[PDB]
Amino acid sequence: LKASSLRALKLMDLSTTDEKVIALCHQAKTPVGNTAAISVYPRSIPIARKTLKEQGTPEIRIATVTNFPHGNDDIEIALAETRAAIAYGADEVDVVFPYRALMAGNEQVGFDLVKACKEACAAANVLLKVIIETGELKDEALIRKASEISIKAGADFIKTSTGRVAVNATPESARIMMEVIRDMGVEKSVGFKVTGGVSTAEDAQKYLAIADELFGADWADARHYRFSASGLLASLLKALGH
Ligand SMILES: *C/C=C/c1ccc(Cl)cc1
Repeated sequence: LKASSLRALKLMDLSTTDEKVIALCHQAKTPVGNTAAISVYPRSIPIARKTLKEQGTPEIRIATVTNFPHGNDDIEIALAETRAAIAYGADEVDVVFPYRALMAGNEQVGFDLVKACKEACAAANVLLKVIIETGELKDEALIRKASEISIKAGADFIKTSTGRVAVNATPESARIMMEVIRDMGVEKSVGFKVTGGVSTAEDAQKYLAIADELFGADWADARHYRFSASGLLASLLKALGH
């Protein structure tokens, strides 16, 4: 549990005014190590970057969100937001997939939206995570389909949830998404991010165990696995004696 907690902490995209962003940056530099990233809205990226540099943790990544949390199907808007995130200085952009469009039978727009965002990101050496909103898709077949489309369009990560709807990650939706990664043969190039549904250290251990069982215990490094959830960092630190 201590070993799993330390591992999970170093895979966290930590999310919470400039004062609150600065405090977030401070909290990411924990007594047992740095989180993988902090996650902020685009406008907060410059002050976050300044703070991370000033505290001597320039390798903590800055992730942000676009097309968020709605997952609308206007590609030009999602692309504009993604380009702005890049311009602000993001290391990673988590875009919301147009899941409502998929539920209405339109697979193509999801492909096109992800691909457009990925092209912009790749040009700037920025990682793209795609949020498929498993809690709105609900159905296993639709979760697989959104995952497949996202990967085909060049997602660097597939992410469960925005954290802004009633139902976020579950172990089953995590398993389904990681099975897609495995089944498609893309475990080298595509990571998985769990958002929500991971309150405690014990929860984090269970989610890591799924990855370990599917891929082997070395797979879930920071390029391949991330966590974000309210309260999780505090629970991990408690498990570790802080
Ligand atoms: C998946 C990322 C969610 C999120 C929400 C809110 C902020 Cl500020 C950043 C990231």
